[PDB]
Amino acid sequence: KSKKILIVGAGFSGAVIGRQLAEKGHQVHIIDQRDHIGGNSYDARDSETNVMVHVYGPHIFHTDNETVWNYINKHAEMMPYVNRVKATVNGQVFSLPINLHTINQFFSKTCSPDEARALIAEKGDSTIADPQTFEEQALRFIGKELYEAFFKGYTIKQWGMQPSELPASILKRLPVRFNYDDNYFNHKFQGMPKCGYTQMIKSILNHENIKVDLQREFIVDERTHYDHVFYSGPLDAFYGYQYGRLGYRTLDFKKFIYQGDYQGCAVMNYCSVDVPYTRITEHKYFSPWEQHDGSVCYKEYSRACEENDIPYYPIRQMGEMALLEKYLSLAENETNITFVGRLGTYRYLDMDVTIAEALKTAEVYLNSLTDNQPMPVFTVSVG
Amino acid sequence: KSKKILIVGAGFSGAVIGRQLAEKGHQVHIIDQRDHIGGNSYDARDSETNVMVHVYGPHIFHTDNETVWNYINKHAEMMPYVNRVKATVNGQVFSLPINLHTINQFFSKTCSPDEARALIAEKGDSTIADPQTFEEQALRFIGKELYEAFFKGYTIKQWGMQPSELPASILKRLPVRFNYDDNYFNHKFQGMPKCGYTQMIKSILNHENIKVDLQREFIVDERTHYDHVFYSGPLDAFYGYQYGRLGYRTLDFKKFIYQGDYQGCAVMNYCSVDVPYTRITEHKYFSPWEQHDGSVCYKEYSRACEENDIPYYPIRQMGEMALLEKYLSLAENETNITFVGRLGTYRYLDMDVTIAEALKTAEVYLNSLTDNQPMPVFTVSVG
Ligand SMILES: Cc1cc2nc3c(=O)[nH]c(=O)nc-3n(C[C@H](O)[C@H](O)[C@H](O)COP(=O)(O)OP(=O)(O)OC[C@H]3O[C@@H](n4cnc5c(N)ncnc54)[C@H](O)[C@@H]3O)c2cc1C
Ligand SMILES: Cc1cc2nc3c(=O)[nH]c(=O)nc-3n(C[C@H](O)[C@H](O)[C@H](O)COP(=O)(O)OP(=O)(O)OC[C@H]3O[C@@H](n4cnc5c(N)ncnc54)[C@H](O)[C@@H]3O)c2cc1C
Ligand SMILES: O=c1ccn([C@@H]2O[C@H](COP(=O)(O)OP(=O)(O)O[C@H]3O[C@H](CO)[C@@H](O)[C@H](O)[C@H]3O)[C@@H](O)[C@H]2O)c(=O)[nH]1
Ligand SMILES: O=c1ccn([C@@H]2O[C@H](COP(=O)(O)O)[C@@H](O)[C@H]2O)c(=O)[nH]1
Repeated sequence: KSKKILIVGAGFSGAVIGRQLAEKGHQVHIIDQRDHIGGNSYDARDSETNVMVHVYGPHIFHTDNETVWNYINKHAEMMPYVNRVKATVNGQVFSLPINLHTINQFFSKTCSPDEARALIAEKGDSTIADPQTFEEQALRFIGKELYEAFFKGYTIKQWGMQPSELPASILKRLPVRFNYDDNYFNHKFQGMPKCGYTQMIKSILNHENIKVDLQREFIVDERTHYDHVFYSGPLDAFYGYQYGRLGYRTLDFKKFIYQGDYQGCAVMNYCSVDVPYTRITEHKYFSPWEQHDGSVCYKEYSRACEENDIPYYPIRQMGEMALLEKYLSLAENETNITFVGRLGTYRYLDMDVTIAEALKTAEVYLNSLTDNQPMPVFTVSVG
Repeated sequence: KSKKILIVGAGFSGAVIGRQLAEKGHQVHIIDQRDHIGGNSYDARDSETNVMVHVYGPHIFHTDNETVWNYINKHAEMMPYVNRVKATVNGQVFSLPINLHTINQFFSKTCSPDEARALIAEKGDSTIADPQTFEEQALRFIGKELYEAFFKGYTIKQWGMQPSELPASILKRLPVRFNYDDNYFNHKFQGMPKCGYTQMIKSILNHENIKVDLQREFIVDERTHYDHVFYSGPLDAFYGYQYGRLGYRTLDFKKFIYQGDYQGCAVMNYCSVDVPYTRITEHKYFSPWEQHDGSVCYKEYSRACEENDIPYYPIRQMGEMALLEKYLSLAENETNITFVGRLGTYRYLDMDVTIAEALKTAEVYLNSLTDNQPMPVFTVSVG
């Protein structure tokens, strides 16, 4: 028996769930308030340069979950690509994340791995036993100079607060790699969709039982035309923000076009507070199998997220976490609806994780129909 | 009709020719003077640490030839591997090949790509119309400072000649990059066999029609027994070294074991002429997908190849080329033999070129059989 399903959101959560159920004969109506599919994964070609631009910022696919990998490889050709971030600070260019080259270069040393462990352990401020603040967990770990060169200015720009004002919980691990691997990611699978995420998600969306409507807001009154609703909009918004708006950072992108090769890599972080942007991305560097004479770039600014802005990074400190609980209690008393996604559950989720969660959510729903059981409102842990 | 074929050597040359013909029902006899297959591509595991060691030097597969790439993929699982060489000189660690990071670290700048073109154009001497020596190539494009830091000392050790005495082509090959790409090789296909080259070659050898006798020197009187001989041993040796030995450089690999990560990367170049070894290689890093606690490393020394040393790099100057001619003129007066490979033809050949050439030579013999025409001594250019 074919169910009627409303899915709010045409990003990965909406699409993957939609496709899983379309394949099992359900009638899937997917809507999105924006004027294009893809959610925050959307890319598109700038007309003047033909560069495939990541519209909502750099989106690097990476995963250790082969099921997910095989799954996207059904909808795109993945090109190999490894993210290699550079950072400009103190009149030098370094590689990130902090590795043996960063350390040698920064200190003008010629350390082996072990020698560099020793060198970092001397630099570490153990003149403080129970580090409380982010400022003091870094200072314990990597010492004043590195903390001040690579962390303090960046954190302030990205989070809008002094690392003294932030908790030690943020930095669980000593942020140094004691080898020369400068790949940003450790995952088994990494790459970039040859024709981009918009095409990949378009492919996922291509089934007879899926209808997409764009420029289309969710309205609660619609709920009753459907057997089930998957909502990948913001949890707070669903409830009229009745208890207040969940905290995010937002990003502004200042686009410019450079005629040539503007910086020579995909992402150049700027660690200094006195540089008002957080980083510059040169988008053509994400498609290295293509060549373009004209380059699209983005200066990236981080701000507090306000009512008219797109939300990016969830803040998830004590106030925001207490606020989320109140919305959770509302959600748990709900009936033909499941909340999913970065926005529906107030978490930061990579693409690969989002896809894994969407496949599972579909699976649970499908099993709910056959076993005659209630569909849960959340398919992952949310507390 | 099933021809009886003798092949001298079980490296790539021998293996691939053997396998192409076995598959055409020929009875192929492959001898090698060593007690194992693989030629200088041979890798094996160290007892103590279990690190897979590249016995005759680290061997990285790289090709723009899709056919060859497909070919070896029939016989091994190729893991992607990108070679990122570091270099120690002047109390610092740098990345090679020369790129934007190298230029910015060496001269203490934060240039954009265009600013780096300008900086290096002012350092080079565009008054040199046509660089003929290694030194001239370097002075023309990279300038005195980069030349002397990274190339002069290293080149003096590798070749045992002043760079004014060496051909420009040696340097001509290497990327001077004005972006942050530090991939040592341009080639589209680049990787390492998951199970190593010995297994890969084993598999090429593993046909019903192929018998392999190890610890077995070639003897001239065997020729009579076969319809054709493929010889991948040294050409001068085939002729009793009757005119002198072809000029080579040899390498001494000095092994040591470290409990930990010794340098943190596969290859560390030592560019100073006052450091005696040319490089240190840490072999576990060639298998990034494996984990090992102990590490096998090699300090690597270059010196003139003598009588009992293994030949690695052919010198190929006017003298060695005169000498080669003498051996060429004897080889041309042979009837049922084709000399192949780096040793058989006195050329430096990368694995992929070796294999393409083997593929071709096997093709040329099969073509010649059908058209009852004589099989030549060389299927490739050498005079
Ligand atoms: C700055 C940034 C960088 C990132 N970089 C990476 C990366 O490099 N690699 C990686 O793997 N992941 C990255 N991510 C995460 C990635 O963006 C997410 O995993 C992905 O967006 C999740 O897709 P989703 O569909 O669940 O949510 P979304 O993409 O956010 O889609 C939600 C959709 O629902 C729509 N919607 C919301 N409310 C309504 C409504 N009420 N009515 C109708 N439609 C509505 C929105 O228009 C939106 O399209 C990054 C995230 C951010 C913020
Ligand atoms: C230091 C070094 C590093 C290299 N690194 C790379 C690299 O990174 N990537 C790459 O693509 N290529 C590399 N190469 C080249 C690579 O080693 C060759 O492509 C490959 O070895 C060619 O194989 P072959 O079968 O033609 O010759 P070989 O591998 O030399 O095989 C010849 C075989 O013939 C046997 N033999 C010789 N004479 C006799 C005889 N009289 N009787 C019986 N047996 C005999 C030998 O025992 C040997 O096993 C490197 C080469 C060197 C020297
Ligand atoms: O730091 C360097 C590196 C290279 N060169 C010069 O450039 C030439 C060519 O260099 P390269 O591309 O490294 O070829 P080789 O050094 O001859 O080959 C070795 O080094 C390569 C880089 O890791 C490996 O792929 C090969 O297997 C190994 O034989 C050298 O002979 C040198 O004269 C330098 O002067 N300094
Ligand atoms: O090189 C670095 C690494 C991390 N961080 C800060 O640490 C936070 C989380 O650390 P991690 O555990 O995600 O690396 C990031 O948001 C950022 O504020 C930096 O400023 N510089």
